[PDB]
Amino acid sequence: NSIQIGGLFPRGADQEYSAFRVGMVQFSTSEFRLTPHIDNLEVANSFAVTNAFCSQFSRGVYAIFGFYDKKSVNTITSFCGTLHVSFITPSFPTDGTHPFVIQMRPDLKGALLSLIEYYQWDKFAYLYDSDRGLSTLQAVLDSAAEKKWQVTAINVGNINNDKKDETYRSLFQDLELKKERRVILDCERDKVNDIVDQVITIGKHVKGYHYIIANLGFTDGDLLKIQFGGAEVSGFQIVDYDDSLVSKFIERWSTLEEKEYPGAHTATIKYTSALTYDAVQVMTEAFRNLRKQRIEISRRGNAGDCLANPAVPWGQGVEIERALKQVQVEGLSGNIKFDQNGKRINYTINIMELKTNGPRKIGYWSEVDKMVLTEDDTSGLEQKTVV
Amino acid sequence: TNAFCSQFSRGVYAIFGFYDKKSVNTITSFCGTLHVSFITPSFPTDGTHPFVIQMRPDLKGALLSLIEYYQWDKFAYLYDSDRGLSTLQAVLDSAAEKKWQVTAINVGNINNDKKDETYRSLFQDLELKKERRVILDCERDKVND
Amino acid sequence: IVDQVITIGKHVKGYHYIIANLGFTDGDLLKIQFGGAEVSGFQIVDYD
Ligand SMILES: *[C@H]1O[C@H](CO)[C@@H](O[C@@H]2O[C@H](CO)[C@@H](O[C@@H]3O[C@H](CO)[C@@H](O)[C@H](O[C@@H]4O[C@H](CO)[C@@H](O)[C@H](O)[C@@H]4O)[C@@H]3O)[C@H](O)[C@H]2NC(C)=O)[C@H](O)[C@H]1NC(C)=O
Repeated sequence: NSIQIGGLFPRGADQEYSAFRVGMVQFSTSEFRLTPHIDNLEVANSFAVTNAFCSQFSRGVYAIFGFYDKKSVNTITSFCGTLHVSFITPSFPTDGTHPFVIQMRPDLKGALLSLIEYYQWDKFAYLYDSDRGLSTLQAVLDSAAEKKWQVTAINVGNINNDKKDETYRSLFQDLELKKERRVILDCERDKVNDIVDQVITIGKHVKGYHYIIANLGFTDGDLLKIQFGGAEVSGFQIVDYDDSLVSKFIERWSTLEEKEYPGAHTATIKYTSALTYDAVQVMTEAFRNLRKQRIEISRRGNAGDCLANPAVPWGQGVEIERALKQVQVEGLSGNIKFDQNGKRINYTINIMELKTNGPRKIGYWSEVDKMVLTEDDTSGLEQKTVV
Repeated sequence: TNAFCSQFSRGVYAIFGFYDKKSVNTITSFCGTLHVSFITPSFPTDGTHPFVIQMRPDLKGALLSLIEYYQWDKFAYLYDSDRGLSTLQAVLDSAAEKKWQVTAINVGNINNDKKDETYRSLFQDLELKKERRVILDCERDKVND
Repeated sequence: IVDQVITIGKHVKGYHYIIANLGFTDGDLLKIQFGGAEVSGFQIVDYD
């Protein structure tokens, strides 16, 4: 049983693609074996993806695992609603309800909004780039009106890397305009550090300031450079390094030859890569549950050119979508379950604040129970009471 | 994509058409690659894309100054999903500059079954903050609705 | 010491350091140059 799958990896996602292979051998079987035809492409270019899709499609493919961008996502979701090809991605959740998509990434919109109510914030600023959709911004915008908050929403993405020294001082002249001491960082991990390094140098990281890192990869980036500053830094985790399942992974993964599996030698792993390694598991457990049900999926003939006019949807596509979406496996990203639209459901998200001795978990956000804390601390009001 | 390659294989010299917020990333990509020349009256691109002739003049600056004109400081901004969130993010970045208090509410996703109810649900919630200053920014059809 | 200072936040408006040598611009200064704090030193090689 030789199964052909198409791979869409952006330029230099080395840890993801490395984890992609260590999953191939982890979930390797003697029943069948996934034969991946991989395409290295610039994700941003819609033309590049389109021709790579047409390369994969005419070659005959059962499923595609890839990454998209806010520029490309409406090329992938448009060609996957037509040619019924299943798409697995660790990228941001789709803006709406697109079919034949398996978003390995849990919607973060739900967690962040329930976090702000915990700190009892009322006035803050929002920093974001559109790279992971304007969905998360319209979330804090809509919720702002309901219980009256005050949010300074600033687009941070469109700054070139030739003149950026005076676009950050200018930025934080508008953020002293209302004594802004509470800032949300909903950005790419790179833009997070570019912001932080700049914030370090204008010294807005002492006691009084409070940051929220709105991505599923908190301990992914650098945090030591804001470890002794004093300011409060909050973020989200999803790759629990205390869970024994990932702990075994961490034992092996941190000890691989670094030349073989690039940027994988650490005792830590990015959430995008920890989704890819969990994405392989779901694709494997789906193609076992297709032969277990004895249902056949073998492509009758070639698919032909993808621009086929009129286009023919090969029937077994709607079954592969079904099988994929009904899989329930346990991986790095905790629990993996989907619904009729590919959205991750019944998932754990960790809330992690920064402290002196390191990062620390005060609790978790549930998709059903909202923000629920963890009992491991002593009472703070518990001082010396005088008789 | 099909309609483009259809015209491209026909070897036309310049394409005239439209697009949506979703499709524009396809049009622009195939033009900056195949050197295809495109002309459109739909909303201006989100940057500097080559081989594109936007007949629609940049609307942003005109709107921004009109608020600056009327000496507003606290207004409501209903918005549609259509012509991008360009003329919204503009007034939401300038919010801090000239001291504004912007209430932005999405309206481009109302169902036509309860259209008359949701439109009366919004405004009877806008007498909460009693905001009597509203900018619309919509497809002319959604305006009269 | 400078590197250590930046990390702990003792280089904002409210602090003042005096670099006691003949080569102020000889070292690195850009890592606190925007910090708001005032830093003084001494130059012995006038580039002008
Ligand atoms: C939504 O997501 C929930 C969180 O992942 C998920 O939760 C769990 O439910 C399953 C089964 O109900 C739990 O699995 C078990 O753990 C117990 C205790 O360690 C084991 O004994 C058990 O072994 C079972 O043993 C049976 C013996 O006859 C055997 O027949 C069964 O097949 C099975 O092997 C399971 O290993 C899991 O731990 C739960 N997670 C939690 C809360 O920690 C929900 O299922 C999911 N909701 C739905 C309805 O989709």
